[PDB]
Amino acid sequence: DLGALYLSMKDTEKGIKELNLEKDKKIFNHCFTGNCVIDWLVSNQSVRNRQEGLMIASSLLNEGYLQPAGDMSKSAVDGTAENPFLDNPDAFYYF
Repeated sequence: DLGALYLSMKDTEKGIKELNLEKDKKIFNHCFTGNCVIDWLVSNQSVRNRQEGLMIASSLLNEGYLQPAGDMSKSAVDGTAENPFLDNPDAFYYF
């Protein structure tokens, strides 16, 4: 279930690296990168290859679990939303 796995990421250590990413006047609640979720998922029993963890994470955001951050991801979901989740460090994805 996508809801179960997502909740696992929202955990403490078992999940991703929940870290408050602050900038100027905004505090990105647990802001990370796209390639991050891929490495975490791959490190777990969910997926093995980078491709497997990439498609799984794709659904996650597609459902609205994740939240895109930056102009990169904002442009990806603008035109062709065929590929919402980006496995690049340039694209941000917080909770």
